[PDB]
Amino acid sequence: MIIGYARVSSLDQNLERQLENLKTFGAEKIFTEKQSGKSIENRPILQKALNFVEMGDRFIVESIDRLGRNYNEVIHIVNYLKDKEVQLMITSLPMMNEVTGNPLLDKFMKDLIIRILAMVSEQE
Amino acid sequence: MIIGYARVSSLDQNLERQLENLKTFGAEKIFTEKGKSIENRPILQKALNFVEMGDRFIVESIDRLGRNYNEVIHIVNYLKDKEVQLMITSLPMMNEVTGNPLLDKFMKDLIIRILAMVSEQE
Amino acid sequence: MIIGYARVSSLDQNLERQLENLKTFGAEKIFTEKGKSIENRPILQKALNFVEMGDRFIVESIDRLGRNYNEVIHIVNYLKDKEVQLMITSLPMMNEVTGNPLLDKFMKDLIIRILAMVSEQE
Amino acid sequence: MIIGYARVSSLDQNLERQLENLKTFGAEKIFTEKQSGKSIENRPILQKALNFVEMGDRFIVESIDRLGRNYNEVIHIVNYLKDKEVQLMITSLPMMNEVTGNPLLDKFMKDLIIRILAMVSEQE
Repeated sequence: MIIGYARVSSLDQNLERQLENLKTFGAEKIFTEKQSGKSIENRPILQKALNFVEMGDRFIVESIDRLGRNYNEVIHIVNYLKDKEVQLMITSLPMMNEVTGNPLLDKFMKDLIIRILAMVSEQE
Repeated sequence: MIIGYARVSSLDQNLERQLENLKTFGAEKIFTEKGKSIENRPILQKALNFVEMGDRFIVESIDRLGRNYNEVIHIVNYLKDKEVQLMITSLPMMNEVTGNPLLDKFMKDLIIRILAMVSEQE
Repeated sequence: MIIGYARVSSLDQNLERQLENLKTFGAEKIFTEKGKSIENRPILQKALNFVEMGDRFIVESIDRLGRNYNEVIHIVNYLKDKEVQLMITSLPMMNEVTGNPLLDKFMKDLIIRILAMVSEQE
Repeated sequence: MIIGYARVSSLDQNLERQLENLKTFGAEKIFTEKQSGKSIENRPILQKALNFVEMGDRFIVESIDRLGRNYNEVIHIVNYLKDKEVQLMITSLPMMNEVTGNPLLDKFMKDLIIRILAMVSEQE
């Protein structure tokens, strides 16, 4: 199935938009959490979302920065979903998971994209 | 329209495939030439003067277009200024990898520049 | 010689640090200005006309130089054509990351272009 | 200590140069192997080198392509040495492991560099 994860530091942030995007992109359930993306230890809801998703499911977020603002922890999460065979989609990067007969590059794209964004998120 | 470009420095290369891959994606014309520089490649210059706004310049791979990081970037810049959409047959969909127009441009620049440094050091 | 550049669009920013970080690395002069475009930034233009071959144009970060992917790349191109070594105080050693002159150039282009797309979308 | 690994498909390749570079860069022992970099399963010498190196040691190669021509297997090896706390150096990229007060980027550099090169090696 399709699980989404939404995070905002404050309520003044457009949380409705985020939830609508996740829904629009097929979110069945959305684990919503009001917390900073600096660390995962203080984000039990994320731990629930990651534990709930299972082989075959889809885990969606609007952006990497929503998943976290910690390069190390973010990359750790991206590999967790791979190993668990859960597909990570980013609604702002809808075609990132699309196939183009070059498994090498495609995989290499994600690795680059995700690592760039995971860093950016942390530096900000 | 759609325009292609092919190159083979020597006498022993599968030039037929190169011409057939361009035709596959819809190459209407092909400026075939027989990549260390552009000064000694007029067939390329002709292919660049032909293409105008709205057209699509295509190669099989960036190494065909040239084996010089400096020159290969200068030409991709040329095609852009001229509003000619560059496409690689071996790397289709390079335009929109994610959907975000911001990263699409960035990656396009990135992959091209990877391919260019490879084309040179080889 | 060594030349710096600083910018602050508004009235509430730690402009002192920005001027002190440039001085730290050896900024002899600083063209301070008060980044959505360059047409409305002459102090930058003056900093670019001053720098000549052999000089070193420095900023604190690429976002200072401008918040436009298109324009930020055009200026780094300008500095290169003019043989002016661009350096970022917050990212020193960006020049030689590995030692291989081939990757150094590639990465330089890469990090800059990452920083540029960030400076814009922010 | 400093262990090096040298590989060549054929003897017509300048193996002496490779060995001299490894030595010059401090190679104490050099596991030399005459084999393709397409796979590791058919490279028992590499398996010996990787098993021999231990926490604190250094594992050096002239280039990534020497380590392999398989993006997946290469990345698998780079993480193996990390987890084992063995420092991977590339004599053609001597300053790649150098420190520059930006642990974020530095790590992000390697991830990019290594992933670029690992791909290039495979595609060639």
